[PDB]
Amino acid sequence: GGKVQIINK
Amino acid sequence: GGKVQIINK
Amino acid sequence: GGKVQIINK
Amino acid sequence: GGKVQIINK
Amino acid sequence: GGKVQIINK
Amino acid sequence: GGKVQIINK
Amino acid sequence: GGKVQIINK
Amino acid sequence: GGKVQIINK
Amino acid sequence: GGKVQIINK
Amino acid sequence: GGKVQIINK
Amino acid sequence: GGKVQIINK
Amino acid sequence: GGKVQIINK
Amino acid sequence: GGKVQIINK
Amino acid sequence: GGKVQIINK
Amino acid sequence: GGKVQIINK
Amino acid sequence: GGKVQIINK
Amino acid sequence: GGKVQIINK
Amino acid sequence: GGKVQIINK
Amino acid sequence: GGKVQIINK
Amino acid sequence: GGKVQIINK
Amino acid sequence: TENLKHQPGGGKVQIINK
Amino acid sequence: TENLKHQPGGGKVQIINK
Amino acid sequence: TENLKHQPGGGKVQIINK
Amino acid sequence: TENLKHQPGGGKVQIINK
Amino acid sequence: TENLKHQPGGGKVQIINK
Amino acid sequence: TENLKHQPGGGKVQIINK
Amino acid sequence: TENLKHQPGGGKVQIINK
Amino acid sequence: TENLKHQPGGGKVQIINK
Amino acid sequence: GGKVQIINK
Amino acid sequence: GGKVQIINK
Amino acid sequence: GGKVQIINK
Amino acid sequence: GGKVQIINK
Amino acid sequence: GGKVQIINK
Amino acid sequence: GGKVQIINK
Amino acid sequence: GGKVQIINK
Amino acid sequence: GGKVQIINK
Amino acid sequence: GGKVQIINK
Amino acid sequence: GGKVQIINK
Amino acid sequence: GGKVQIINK
Amino acid sequence: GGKVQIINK
Amino acid sequence: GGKVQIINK
Amino acid sequence: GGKVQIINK
Amino acid sequence: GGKVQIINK
Amino acid sequence: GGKVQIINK
Amino acid sequence: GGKVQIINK
Amino acid sequence: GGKVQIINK
Amino acid sequence: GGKVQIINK
Amino acid sequence: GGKVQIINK
Repeated sequence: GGKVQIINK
Repeated sequence: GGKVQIINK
Repeated sequence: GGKVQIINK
Repeated sequence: GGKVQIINK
Repeated sequence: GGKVQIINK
Repeated sequence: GGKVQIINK
Repeated sequence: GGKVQIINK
Repeated sequence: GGKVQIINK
Repeated sequence: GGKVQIINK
Repeated sequence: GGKVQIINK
Repeated sequence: GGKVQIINK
Repeated sequence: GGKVQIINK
Repeated sequence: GGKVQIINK
Repeated sequence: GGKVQIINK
Repeated sequence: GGKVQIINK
Repeated sequence: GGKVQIINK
Repeated sequence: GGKVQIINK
Repeated sequence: GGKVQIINK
Repeated sequence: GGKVQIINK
Repeated sequence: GGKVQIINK
Repeated sequence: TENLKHQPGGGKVQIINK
Repeated sequence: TENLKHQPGGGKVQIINK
Repeated sequence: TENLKHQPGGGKVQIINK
Repeated sequence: TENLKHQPGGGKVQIINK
Repeated sequence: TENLKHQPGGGKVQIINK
Repeated sequence: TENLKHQPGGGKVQIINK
Repeated sequence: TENLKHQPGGGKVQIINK
Repeated sequence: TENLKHQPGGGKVQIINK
Repeated sequence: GGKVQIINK
Repeated sequence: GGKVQIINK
Repeated sequence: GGKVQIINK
Repeated sequence: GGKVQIINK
Repeated sequence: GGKVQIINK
Repeated sequence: GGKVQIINK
Repeated sequence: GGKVQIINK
Repeated sequence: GGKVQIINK
Repeated sequence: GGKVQIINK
Repeated sequence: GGKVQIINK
Repeated sequence: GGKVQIINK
Repeated sequence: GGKVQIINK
Repeated sequence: GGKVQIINK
Repeated sequence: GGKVQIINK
Repeated sequence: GGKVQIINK
Repeated sequence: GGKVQIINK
Repeated sequence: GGKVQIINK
Repeated sequence: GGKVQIINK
Repeated sequence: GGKVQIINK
Repeated sequence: GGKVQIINK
């Protein structure tokens, strides 16, 4: 069911 | 059911 | 049922 | 039923 | 005053 | 005031 | 005030 | 105020 | 100096 | 100096 | 100086 | 100087 | 002088 | 001089 | 002098 | 002087 | 059948 | 059958 | 059958 | 059957 | 017949953080 | 007949962070 | 016959971060 | 006959970050 | 800080004499 | 910091004498 | 920082004498 | 930082004498 | 059913 | 069913 | 069923 | 079923 | 100066 | 100065 | 100065 | 000065 | 037929 | 037929 | 027919 | 027919 | 005086 | 005086 | 005086 | 005095 | 006519 | 006529 | 007529 | 007429 992973810095 | 992981700094 | 984990600093 | 864990500092 | 609402289920 | 709403299910 | 809404399912 | 909406499923 | 990790919600 | 990890909700 | 990792939601 | 990793949502 | 944050999971 | 935070889980 | 953040998962 | 961020997963 | 997070030195 | 995250030195 | 993330030194 | 991410030194 | 010897003890560690 | 010897102990580590 | 010897212990590490 | 010897231990590492 | 740790054990040994 | 760690063990040995 | 780590073990050995 | 790590083991050896 | 003479010094 | 004489010094 | 004489010095 | 004489010095 | 017979198994 | 017979297995 | 018979297996 | 018989296997 | 070890000094 | 080891000094 | 090892000094 | 090793000093 | 030893078997 | 040793078997 | 040794078998 | 050794078998 | 003198000084 | 002198100084 | 002198200084 | 002198200084 989706795997959304976000890296922002 | 989704696994959303977020890293922001 | 989702596992959402968030790290922000 | 979800496991939401948050670390912010 | 903005209505800051967060829900962690 | 902006309505900041976040939902972590 | 903009309605910032994020949903992490 | 722009309606910033993001959905992570 | 000094690191400052504020997070204005 | 000195690190300051405020979090204004 | 000093690193500043603010995150305005 | 000093690195500044702001993220204005 | 020495400031270090170390997070793992 | 020495300031260090270490979190794991 | 020394500032270092180290994250792994 | 020394500032370093290291992320792996 | 569930989630598990371990840190073993 | 589930998710698992380990950090072994 | 699920997702898994490991960091082994 | 799922996703997996490993870092082995 | 069956010699079994085990050292599955978690690692040994010295830490220094300051 | 069966000699089994095991050292599956997690690693040993010295840390320094400051 | 059956000699089995094992060292599947996770690595050993020295760290320095400052 | 059966001699089995194993070193499938994860690598050893020294780190320096500063 | 003098953090010391020794393991000068006489070694582990499993013998069999049939 | 003097972080020391020795493993001068006499070695592990599994013998068989049939 | 003097981070030291020795493994001068006498070595692992598995013998068989049939 | 003096990060040292030695492995002057006597070596691993598996013998067989039939 | 064999015979073993072990002399060590 | 063999015979073993081991002399070590 | 053999015979072994091992002399080491 | 053989015979072994090992002399090392 | 001295006869020594050390055997370590 | 000294006779030595060290055997390490 | 000295007779030495070291064997390391 | 000295007779030495080192064998390392 | 007997591992016979007999000495005749 | 007997590993015979007999000495006649 | 016997590994015969007999000495006649 | 016997690995015969006999000495006659 | 000196030393001496015999494994005569 | 001196030393001496015999494995005469 | 000196040393001497014999594997005469 | 000197040293000497014989593997006479 | 057996004259066996064994002297181990 | 056996004259066996064995001297192991 | 056996004259065997074995001297191992 | 056996005259065997074996001297191993």
